[PDB]
Amino acid sequence: EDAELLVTVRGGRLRGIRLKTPGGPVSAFLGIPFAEPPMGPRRFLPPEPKQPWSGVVDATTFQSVCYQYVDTLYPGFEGTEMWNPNRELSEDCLYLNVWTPYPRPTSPTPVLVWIYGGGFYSGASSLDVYDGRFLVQAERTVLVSMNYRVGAFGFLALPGSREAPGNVGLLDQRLALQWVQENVAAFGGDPTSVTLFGESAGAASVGMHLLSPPSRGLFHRAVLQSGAPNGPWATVGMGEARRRATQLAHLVGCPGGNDTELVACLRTRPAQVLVNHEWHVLPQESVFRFSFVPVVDGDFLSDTPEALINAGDFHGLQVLVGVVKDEGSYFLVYGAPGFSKDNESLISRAEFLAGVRVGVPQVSDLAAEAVVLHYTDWLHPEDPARLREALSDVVGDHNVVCPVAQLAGRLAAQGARVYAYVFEHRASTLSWPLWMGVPHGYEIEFIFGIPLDPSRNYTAEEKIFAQRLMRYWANFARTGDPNEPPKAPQWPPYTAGAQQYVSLDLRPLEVRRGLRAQACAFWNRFLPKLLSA
Amino acid sequence: EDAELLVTVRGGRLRGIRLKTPGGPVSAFLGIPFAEPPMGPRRFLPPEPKQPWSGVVDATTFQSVCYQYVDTLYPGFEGTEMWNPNRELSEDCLYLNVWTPYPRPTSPTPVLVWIYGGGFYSGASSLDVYDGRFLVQAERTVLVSMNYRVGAFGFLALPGSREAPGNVGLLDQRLALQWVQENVAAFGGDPTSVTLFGESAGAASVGMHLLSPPSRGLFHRAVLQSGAPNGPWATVGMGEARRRATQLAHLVGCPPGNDTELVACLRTRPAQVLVNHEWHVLPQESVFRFSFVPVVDGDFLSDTPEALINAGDFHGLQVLVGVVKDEGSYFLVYGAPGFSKDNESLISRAEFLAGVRVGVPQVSDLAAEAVVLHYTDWLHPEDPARLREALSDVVGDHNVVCPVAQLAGRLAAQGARVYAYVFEHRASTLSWPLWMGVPHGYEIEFIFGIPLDPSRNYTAEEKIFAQRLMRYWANFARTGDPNEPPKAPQWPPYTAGAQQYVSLDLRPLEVRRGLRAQACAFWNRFLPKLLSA
Ligand SMILES: *[P@](C)(=O)OC1CCCCC1
Ligand SMILES: *[P@](C)(=O)OC1CCCCC1
Repeated sequence: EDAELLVTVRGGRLRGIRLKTPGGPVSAFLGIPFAEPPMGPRRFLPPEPKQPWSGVVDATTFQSVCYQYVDTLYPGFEGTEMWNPNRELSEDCLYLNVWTPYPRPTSPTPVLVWIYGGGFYSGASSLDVYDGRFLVQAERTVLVSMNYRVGAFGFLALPGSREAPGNVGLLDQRLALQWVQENVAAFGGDPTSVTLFGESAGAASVGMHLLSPPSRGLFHRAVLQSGAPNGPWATVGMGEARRRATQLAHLVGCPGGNDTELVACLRTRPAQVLVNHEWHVLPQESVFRFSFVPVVDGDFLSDTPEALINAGDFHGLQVLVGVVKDEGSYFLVYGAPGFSKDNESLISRAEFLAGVRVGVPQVSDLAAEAVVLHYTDWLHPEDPARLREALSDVVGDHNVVCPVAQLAGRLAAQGARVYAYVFEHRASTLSWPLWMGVPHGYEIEFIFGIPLDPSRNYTAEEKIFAQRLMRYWANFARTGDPNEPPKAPQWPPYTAGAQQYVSLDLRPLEVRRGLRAQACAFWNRFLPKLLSA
Repeated sequence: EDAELLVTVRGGRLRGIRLKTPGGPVSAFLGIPFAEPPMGPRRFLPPEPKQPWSGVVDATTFQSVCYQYVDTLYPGFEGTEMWNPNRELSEDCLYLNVWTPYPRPTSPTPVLVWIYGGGFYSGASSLDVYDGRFLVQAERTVLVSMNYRVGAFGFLALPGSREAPGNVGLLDQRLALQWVQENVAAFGGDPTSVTLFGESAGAASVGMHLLSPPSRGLFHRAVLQSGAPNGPWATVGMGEARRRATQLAHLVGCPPGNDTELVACLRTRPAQVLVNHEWHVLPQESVFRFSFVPVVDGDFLSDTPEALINAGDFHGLQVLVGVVKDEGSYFLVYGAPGFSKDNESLISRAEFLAGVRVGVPQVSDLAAEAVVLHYTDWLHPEDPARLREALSDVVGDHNVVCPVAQLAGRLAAQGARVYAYVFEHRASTLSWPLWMGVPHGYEIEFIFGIPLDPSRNYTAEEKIFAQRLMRYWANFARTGDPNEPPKAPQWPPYTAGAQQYVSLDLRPLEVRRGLRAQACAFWNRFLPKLLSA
């Protein structure tokens, strides 16, 4: 036996594997059960802690992907397939992964915990782009990632009911974090130095743990990549959550009490059957909108993320936030008229106006007119190229940039130390068209150091870039400050006034002001006032 | 006696006076009565044609100025005194003036008709800045200017009543235009080539004559200087007009039941006491708002000016329209918090926000916040300089630039040939502070060729500038095209798409696009929608 690959956690005995990396060996414990399988009667229920086991559990490979919709928009296309499940689909999916240096650290080392994105309807910790072996070897930290239930299985909610209270996917995340607190020391990790980081729904998830007191004690620092809990897609109201749940039940033939009977009938439905009707419960044709997301019910979230952010005391907290250069482009091909990866998507004025109602769904005609006014260049109101970028800006600002900027601003103003970035490098291996620029989710591979993989064909500069980004992230994990303890350009904190952030690209850091200040003033300050009247 | 200074019009015989000009003599006949004195029982009533007289009317000096408020903000200050009455006040004020070449033309010459501005509460044809002697000598045209009733005497309205129907000041102008048709040929003028031109309220008057069929056949071309009939200050609702008329009666000790009794009591009051209470009938503290203005009652204007503009077929119309570089600055010192001509007026954001409610009166809080959104640089939200210029822009865009832009765009799109300018020269003699830039109304002196007066201290290049401006204006009056017909840079027509206009200053013509297109999209396209819901 190899003693380095043997670890005892509270649950019992584990056996891991020795992974080869370009920089040396790392220990990996993949597919550690942290909850009882949420199958049968446990579907829609909060996760129960994994009961003790005798003997040795082989934590030697990634476990199943939580059942989810599989993207079919561009079959065979690398840009899309990379996000699809690389393991079999199963409701038995509550497992987490631990990467640690080989040999195991003798002194407590900082812990990085990854929460994948996927719009709360998809994603998995097993995706190649989330391979934590490179971070751990390069920066000498411990990395943890977990699976959490998505779609209806994770976020279907009939609020008030105990058979499906909602937010159980977030509770999956919380249980994993508690597991880290109790067990990461056995791998040489420091439970007093834990940094959460996520992207898309993962970033929104990270933010919700910040705003929920039982979660807040389980970590110390946070990184939010291209996402925020206060995004117009990240949460849903109780009434709308209930409406979507009953609509899904109705679509699959469903049909104690009313809620108990309805969930009981839902539990008899095959997992794939639920998935097949998932998208049909959205109130209108839209982009960047997901059926089953965290619900604001007074429990996990005592109030809306907006209210909690504005009323929060964030002294003693360091956060790292940021966006990619083109947050809106990716989702445009999923329904905006005239958009495709296969053409330049040079849309008309009429397609632009129609795209606005899709990109900004469920708002008044007045609100839509306000969007058009702000994003129209009235000296060139019908230029196809400008209209394409404008709609990208609309979707990107509305869903990502301005929610992130709002969070960054309020957190900084209320005690937190904040660092902000804009990721502006377009990967040489990117398979999406040029007009999409740097799309959402494409900074991740550099943060995880994927270009260091010899099997892949990134440039030497990109490998340098990846190493620099891993350094920033790890420095922040260790000290709450991405800067290194000296002749390089510095990363100034983000404040509500100066609004300074840095550009992340092959070039050295460049300090800039304002996260689309003019645009986000519309979304964060004016538009809410308009929606109230 | 000189036969050139003797003219017989329909009402009888006139005696004129020879005037001196640096380029030779001109003939002038000042203080020609065109209406019966609107005094006593004729106050508030439409003008009646001047009854024929025996003997010779002395037309060698300007007649009385119509009763009006006299500005006392900066006593002795040239910047304000130049606009104050320079003859005695009287209700017996309905006289007009004709300037002709000396000797009187023996063939039909194009006629220019000036309508003074003054916000409908002030102004006079006798002001030095409106001296027509230079235009008429240099460009060999016949210039006519008339006095019209202002304030309550011109525009007090009890809609539906015959004792005070409103818009009689506009009817004064129309009667003068009818007088021109019947008599201008006796001076050598061509009644088939009459060009209306005015500034501020004068421009708004010109626009209203454009939109009123009985006035439309009295002239052929129009020039609108820094004003439009669709400006938020240029017209008033029937209900609000009645309220203001009623409030004035109360303030001067008149009964409010009958409209008849109310007006009869008003007629007993000296002219000065009506003037003394004029400003106090405004609904709130404000800037660029005037108590008694034209009323939309279905008679003179059968609909709102904007509605008439949108429904109109304007083929066969040529209009010359334009603005000064800083339309907002002048008014700011008349009640906007923190503003004065004697200091730099570097206001705080608190004063800016307060100034917005003053500059955009009688709108909902939501409308106000929308203004604040658009005119705030959210990277520099509290910069005193930027805030001063921003509020100037608010007042200027809202009251002048955007109403003019809307007028220009709709006319051009519906058949009219439009020429647009922005006047960007600050006179060397300007007594207003430098921060005010090129204020409203200070292009007039250049158009009237006042710099050619040797006794004034304009530069040599300013004289040449004045001469070029007079040529543009006279070219337009003659041909409907300001362009010299020409290797010099051409002045292109304004269109709704290209939105081309020229800059007027010491430098040659420069063609630019957009009359503040971004800002005016807010005022003209979005804000009306917001007020509706
Ligand atoms: P988000 C709204 O979940 O979408 C992106 C998240 C990162 C991975 C690509 C999709
Ligand atoms: P208008 C809006 O009546 O303003 C006048 C103020 C005096 C100078 C001419 C324009």
